[PDB]
Amino acid sequence: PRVSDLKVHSVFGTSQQGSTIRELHCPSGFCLSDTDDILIADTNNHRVVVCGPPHPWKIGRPGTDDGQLCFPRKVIALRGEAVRYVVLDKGGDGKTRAQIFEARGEFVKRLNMMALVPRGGIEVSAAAATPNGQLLLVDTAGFVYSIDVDAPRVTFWFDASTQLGEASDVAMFDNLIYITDFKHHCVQVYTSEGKFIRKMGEPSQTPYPIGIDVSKAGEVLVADTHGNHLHVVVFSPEGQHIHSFTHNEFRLSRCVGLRIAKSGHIVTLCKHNHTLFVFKPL
Ligand SMILES: [Mg+2]
Ligand SMILES: [Mg+2]
Ligand SMILES: [Mg+2]
Repeated sequence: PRVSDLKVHSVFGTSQQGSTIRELHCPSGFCLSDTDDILIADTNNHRVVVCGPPHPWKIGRPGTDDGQLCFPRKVIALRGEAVRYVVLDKGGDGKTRAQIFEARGEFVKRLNMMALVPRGGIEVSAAAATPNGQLLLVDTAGFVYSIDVDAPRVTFWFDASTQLGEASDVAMFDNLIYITDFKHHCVQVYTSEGKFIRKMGEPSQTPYPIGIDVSKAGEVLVADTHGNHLHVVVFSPEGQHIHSFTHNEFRLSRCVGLRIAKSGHIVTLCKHNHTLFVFKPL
């Protein structure tokens, strides 16, 4: 039986940069919500866009005071009693800032933690939500953190730098943390105690990976645009290559992230053409 290519289902954006409520400008991250809504860190509009409703809406006003956003890069939905959103952006000191917003966009608090003001600085290369509602971060030093935003507290952290060249995305499923390695063309897999388990993929299968997610059955999906077409490569939970899907309808480059929706639709963000793309289930 034949297997289909990737096919576009829906979009947010116009394939060109803009400042209007239907457009993005150099967007740098996104997340799924508990509904069909998708939130986008719309970097050069200094806002988070919420798409999904007939009329999109936005979180934040531009700036560096509490509740304002400045070059937001990542947005993470934390599952719990109610959904809350972490936004990572640039603070007034030019360094990483983390803020918490509630489900309808109101500012809650700035996340102030020792882990966010280290001497060495913190540049976040990947962020996701853990299954239990924690914020999962990977930094450019190779440190991996799981953060309870309420205490706030680092509940666990470890050093991935022996194996990890450069993180581009991260996902957690069960007790395992999967990090796409943009430098080594593979996925690095760890336990939450920091034990390295295995790598998945290789240059011939997962070149320059930019996104990862894990399906409800534990299959690992890894996205790249090497050669200027989106590819989604599927691995079994043990790392066996299953199938590589290609998007042939049009060219894409400089994509960021990957998420599987509950319905199976596949989501990535194209920074190059300022557009979020949703594809039919694989
Ligand atoms: Mg304009
Ligand atoms: Mg225009
Ligand atoms: Mg992902």
